[PDB]
Amino acid sequence: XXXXXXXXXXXXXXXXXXXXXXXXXXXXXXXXXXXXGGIGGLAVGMAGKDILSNFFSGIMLYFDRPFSIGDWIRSPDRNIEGTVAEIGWRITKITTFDNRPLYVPNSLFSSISVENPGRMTNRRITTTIGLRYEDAAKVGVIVEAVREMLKNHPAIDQRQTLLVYFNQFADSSLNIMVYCFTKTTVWAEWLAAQQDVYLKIIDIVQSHGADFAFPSQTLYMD
Amino acid sequence: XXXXXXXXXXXXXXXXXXXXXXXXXXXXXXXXXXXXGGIGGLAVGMAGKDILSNFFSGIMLYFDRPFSIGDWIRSPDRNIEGTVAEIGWRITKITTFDNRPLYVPNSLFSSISVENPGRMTNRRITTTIGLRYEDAAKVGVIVEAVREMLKNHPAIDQRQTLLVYFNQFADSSLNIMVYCFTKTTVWAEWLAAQQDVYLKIIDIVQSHGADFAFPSQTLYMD
Amino acid sequence: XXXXXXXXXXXXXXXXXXXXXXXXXXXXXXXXXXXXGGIGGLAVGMAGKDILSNFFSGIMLYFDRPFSIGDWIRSPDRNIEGTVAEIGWRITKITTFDNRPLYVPNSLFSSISVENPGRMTNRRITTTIGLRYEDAAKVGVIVEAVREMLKNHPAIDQRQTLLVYFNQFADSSLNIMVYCFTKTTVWAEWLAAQQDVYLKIIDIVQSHGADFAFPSQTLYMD
Amino acid sequence: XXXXXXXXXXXXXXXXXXXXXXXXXXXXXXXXXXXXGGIGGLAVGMAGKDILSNFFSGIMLYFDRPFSIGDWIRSPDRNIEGTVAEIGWRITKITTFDNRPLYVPNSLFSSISVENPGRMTNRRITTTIGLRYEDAAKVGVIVEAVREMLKNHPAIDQRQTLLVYFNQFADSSLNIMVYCFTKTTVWAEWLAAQQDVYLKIIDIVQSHGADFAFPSQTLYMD
Amino acid sequence: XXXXXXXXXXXXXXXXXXXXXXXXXXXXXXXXXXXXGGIGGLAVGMAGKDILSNFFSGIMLYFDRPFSIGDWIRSPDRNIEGTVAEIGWRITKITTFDNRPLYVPNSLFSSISVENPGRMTNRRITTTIGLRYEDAAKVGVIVEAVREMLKNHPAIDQRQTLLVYFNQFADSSLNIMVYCFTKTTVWAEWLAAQQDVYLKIIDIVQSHGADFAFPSQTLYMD
Amino acid sequence: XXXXXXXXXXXXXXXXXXXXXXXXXXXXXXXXXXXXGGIGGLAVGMAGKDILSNFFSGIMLYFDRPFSIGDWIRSPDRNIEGTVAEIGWRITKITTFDNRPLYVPNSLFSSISVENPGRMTNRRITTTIGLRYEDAAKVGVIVEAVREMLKNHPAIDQRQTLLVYFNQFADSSLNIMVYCFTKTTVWAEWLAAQQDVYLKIIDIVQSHGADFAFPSQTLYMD
Amino acid sequence: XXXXXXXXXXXXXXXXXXXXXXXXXXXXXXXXXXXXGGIGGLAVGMAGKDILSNFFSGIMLYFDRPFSIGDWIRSPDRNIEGTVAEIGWRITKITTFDNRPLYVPNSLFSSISVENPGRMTNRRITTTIGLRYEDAAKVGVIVEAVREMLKNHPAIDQRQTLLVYFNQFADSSLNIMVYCFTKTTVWAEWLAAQQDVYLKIIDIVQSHGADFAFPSQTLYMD
Repeated sequence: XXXXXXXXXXXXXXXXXXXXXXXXXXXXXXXXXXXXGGIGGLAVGMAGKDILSNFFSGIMLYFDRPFSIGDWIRSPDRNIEGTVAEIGWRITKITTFDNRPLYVPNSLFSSISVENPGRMTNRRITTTIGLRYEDAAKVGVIVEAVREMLKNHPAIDQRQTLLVYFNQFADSSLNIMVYCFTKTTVWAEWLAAQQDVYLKIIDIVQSHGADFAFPSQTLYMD
Repeated sequence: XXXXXXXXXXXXXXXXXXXXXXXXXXXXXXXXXXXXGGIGGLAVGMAGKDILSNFFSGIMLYFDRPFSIGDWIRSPDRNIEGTVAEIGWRITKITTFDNRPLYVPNSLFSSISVENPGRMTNRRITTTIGLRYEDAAKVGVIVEAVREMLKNHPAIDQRQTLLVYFNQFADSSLNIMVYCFTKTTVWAEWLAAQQDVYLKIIDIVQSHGADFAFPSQTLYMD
Repeated sequence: XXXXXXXXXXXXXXXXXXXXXXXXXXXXXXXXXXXXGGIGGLAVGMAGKDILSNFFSGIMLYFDRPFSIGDWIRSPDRNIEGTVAEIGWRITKITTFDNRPLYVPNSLFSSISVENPGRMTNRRITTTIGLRYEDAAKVGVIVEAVREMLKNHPAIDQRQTLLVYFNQFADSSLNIMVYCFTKTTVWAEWLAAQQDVYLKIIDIVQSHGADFAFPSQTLYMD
Repeated sequence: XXXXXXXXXXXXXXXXXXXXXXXXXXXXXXXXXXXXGGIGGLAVGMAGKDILSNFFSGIMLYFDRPFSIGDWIRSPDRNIEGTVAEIGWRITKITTFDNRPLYVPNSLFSSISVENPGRMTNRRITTTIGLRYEDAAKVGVIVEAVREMLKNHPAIDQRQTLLVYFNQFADSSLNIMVYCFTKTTVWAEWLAAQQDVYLKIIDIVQSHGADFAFPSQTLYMD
Repeated sequence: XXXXXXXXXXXXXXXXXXXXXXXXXXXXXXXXXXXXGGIGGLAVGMAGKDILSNFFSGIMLYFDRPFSIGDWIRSPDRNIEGTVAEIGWRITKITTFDNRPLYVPNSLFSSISVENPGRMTNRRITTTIGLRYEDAAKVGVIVEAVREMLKNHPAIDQRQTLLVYFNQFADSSLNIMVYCFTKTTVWAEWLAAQQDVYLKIIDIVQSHGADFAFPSQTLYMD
Repeated sequence: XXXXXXXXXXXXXXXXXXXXXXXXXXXXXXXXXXXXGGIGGLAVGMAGKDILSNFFSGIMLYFDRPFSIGDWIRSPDRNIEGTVAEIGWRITKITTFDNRPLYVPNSLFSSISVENPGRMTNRRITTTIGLRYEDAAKVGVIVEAVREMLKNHPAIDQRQTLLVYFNQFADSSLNIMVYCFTKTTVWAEWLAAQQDVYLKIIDIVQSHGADFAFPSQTLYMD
Repeated sequence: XXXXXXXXXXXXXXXXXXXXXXXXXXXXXXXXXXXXGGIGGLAVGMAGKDILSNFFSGIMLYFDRPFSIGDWIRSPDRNIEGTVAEIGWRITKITTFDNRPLYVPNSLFSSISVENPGRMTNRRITTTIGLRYEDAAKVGVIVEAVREMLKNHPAIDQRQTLLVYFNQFADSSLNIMVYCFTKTTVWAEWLAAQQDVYLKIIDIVQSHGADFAFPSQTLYMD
């Protein structure tokens, strides 16, 4: 319906301008004589930029070796996190940790940070010990005992950092940090370490007679 | 009204400049003699870029096979999630899970991650068991019993990961994870598994005599 | 005032450079002799890009048929949601559900997902049943009764999905999902179905003697 | 101080390269002989793009008529909301509802959704009735009475939608919607309608003996 | 160290390709004979775009008069809010309301909304009266008394809007709006008006015997 | 491995097309005869744009003087906040208030707002006095006493604004503002003023017998 | 399947237009005779921009020295934070503090702020002392004692700032700041200082007999 409107308006204006009035002079204006092939050729290479970008980065990642097949990857700027299964010239395929596929233009990789935890040395452990303002006295001996517990712990890479320190206050909690690594990289082993650690911690706290700290409040009634 | 203003100002300036004063010299400045067809031709191919991009990516997805018809898709960077019903040269049509249609320029796909859970191997299960700080003693035996329960569970792909581990503390809760897959991909079967699982879990907890953990607080009165 | 500054500085520098000193040589530098028409012509087609984009997409949506007049539309990437009332070559007009007008450049549509619920097959129903941790025992029989209730329900498209399953825990609630469609698309009919459904649900729960679940907490006093 | 550094380094390198050593050959490299006028002319039309865009869209909105003077406008993608007071070729002026002025490049409008509630037909009313889980029994009769109240209400456009339906559960509340329009567009009249409506509603609820619902919780003590 | 690597690899490949093997043919490839001045000249005008944009918009704001010196400005899209102290060709200087300076490229202004409250007519007043669900009966007489109080108030521009209406429910509160302007623009006068207003309001409420509404909740114990 | 695939596919197609079939005609297509130096030269000046932008803005900030060495700077659009230590042609170096270094492309500055609190006149003070709804009566005398306290305060620039006014209600609090400047700019002096001020305020409140306001709530039990 | 559609439609239209009708005239339109090599050559240098950008910035960071190997880095605009292990011409490699690798295009660095805490002078300490409104009297003597404690503290760089001042009120807390540096940069030493500090603080508070402040509320019952 609307192209009828466009064509009818153009046909109306032209036929009226050339029947009511009629052109004494002659204009040489050809809608189709314009040889300017050049325009579409020009337009070819511009139009296809994502694909062109993909082949370049595919080549480079075929030479540059950020990651390899079967390596756990993550990105900190995009939700791109799994294991490589394949490369392509333009895009790769990842199995997510949902055992699901992920198809990805590689041109993305050119301007984005990239991480390979499957290349890493070790895994990390951190926690925060919510302790009560009541328990302020015993903090140093708790921490020190705690540091010793980790230092006598086998699964740790003692040559990596080991930090046990009351770093900050908080709302109704006195938060001691933890920062320890494992000389393993096996997820399950790391978690077993984490578990036994937390348990030994709790043993230590409750052995010192102090207690952890929920959120807390102070009320005035009426 | 305003084109009257523009045209009147131009006509005023010109007619005044050419009647009050009048040009002794002669300037050859033609508003219409400029042959530069070239400009509009140039402008053609630039103006139509989204459409041009759509045809290219349509061709490529006709060759490249990220997804196929009738496959559940999702994206992690856009709310694009349903089942394909059709392809076009430029855009496709998805039925959402609202049984609603979705029309989409394919040029988008060129620079965006893509997922095909309908191609996947399996489905996933995870949970977090909110346990009370009181219940710290029984955690290992609970977990181990729990691990055994899953390992004796039929619907699981035991060859896929099976992680039951106290991964973190929290506000008033001791959170044990769960990470288990199903050798099925049928949504309803997966959910039935999930249901029976949760029930067996609860049985296990309350059989151990411990209890789950709501949010909790500690109050000081006046 | 400030053009006085610009012109005065230029006039000062020039008149001083040509009166204190005066140019022995002769430079042929003409501020106006530059024939380069080419620049403004070039600038014409570039300057007007939004309008140019609008006409193209207007043509395509006149050929491509994402939506039609009088169809409820929504977008998931922009707050664009109403019923079409009109097309234009460049922009359309929507009545929002406020019975208000909305004027829109069509060039937008080229690079944006689009939805036509007024083309859909059916409408959807979902809910989440907040149940108490106390009520863990009766969950399966509740669900099953509930599934039967829907299956014996007339207004449902039983050939579409029907999922009743305890999908997740939560803070102080055991959340059973619901996922059911209606073979209607009439908003009001859909809502009447929804209403009667919720009522039958509540009847079922309270007939089983269990109860729903508010948010809950656990307090320790002093 | 720093241009002394730049010029001194260049002068040092050159004078040393041409006094310690001295050029046997002769290079014809002129810092100023480059006739390439072309560069600045090129740069003219590119540099001024926002202004160029403003004039185009000013013309089009002088032809295209999204809005008119004295019309309440809003945008859903930008905080642009008031009444037009003026047009310009490039920008317009809005009085906000703070009785404050707003000056705006019109080029913005080319690629942005636009709304004219001052062109609308009617105004809207919606609410959500927080009812208690206790009150589940009386919901249908409440709703139906409520629907009748609106239907017997004069200021309503009964030919527009009238939806009164229990659409969703919530945290400690059973939320019934409302969706009704007014055949007026006068803000104050609309509000008077809204007020009397809410009052009649409350009368209806408390006449049925049920009650509304605050947020609520369930506590376990120690 | 690394340029040694680059240069050494290039020198190694070349010297090996021209000593182990040696070129029978002769290639005329000159790293420096390329006359293409054109490239750097081209690059000049492109490189300096922000500065070029600043001069243009500086000229226009020297002609276009969005704001003037000493005028309070704000933007709704950027945290740009103070009083002008100066103009420049490219950038201006604002004193913030911290009595601090702010230096700003003017090119920004070309594509951004702009506001001049220092040009305004009047200032605004709004509030929301949190009333209890208990107090539903007295709402109309309260509002009406309240409307009268404002109407008999001197500092108001009664010819501007005056809206006192129960616009919405809320969590544990019945929220009546306020919308009134002052025929002044002096900040301090406006605030004195606001203060005395709020006081008269409170007098009115507590004179009617009703009361305001905090957040509230409803508890079920165990 | 994959370049073997690319090269092998090309070699396979070509050798098969030229051995199974063989070209009767002769095509003059040279992969290397293309003289188009022009492409890489073109590409030079485009590729290096960030660096080019940095030198320009470095020159301008060497002429334009937004900031100087040793001046506290901040930006409202980026977390760029410290003291200048150095300029470069392309980038500068800031010491943050962590006594840490910050290296920055200057091209950024071209299109970003900029602030120099180290150039300012004075520092600012503001607060909000949470008062209880009970205390509504005494507000004016409190404020007035408070205004007098500041007016008799030495360290204030009384010629700058001094606003003490009940500006808004809130959840369980009646919030009076404060807006006062110091004729100093020394951080520590400003803070000492702030401290003594707050103390005098508290003295004033508790001398009037009223009290501040925490968050508050209203409970209904069962 | 779909290329069959495209090719079949084109073949159908052409063969029908040239068999049903047949071209009396002769058009010289060659799909392959277009010599315009120029297009792909043009497209080469444009397509590869990320890589080109990487080499430039690699060179510059090889000359410009923001950071060096083994230096802790962070960015305030991206989650880019670890220790350098390597440089490349285009990208570098960071070990995160997870002992994980990070591969990064250097072109990013050109337009982004950068920080080198491993180059810093010192580390920082800050805290906020939540004190009760009850404790308003003792604030100055507490602060002053506290200032003295730090001033007599060895590990501090007393020549750097030392600020102890009641800077703000808050919800149920009177918040005194802390701002002190350490003449060390060793993480663990800094934390040991922090720990002993916090302890001395607590000693000071509880020695003054006042107490810290949790969140607090004020309740009205029914």
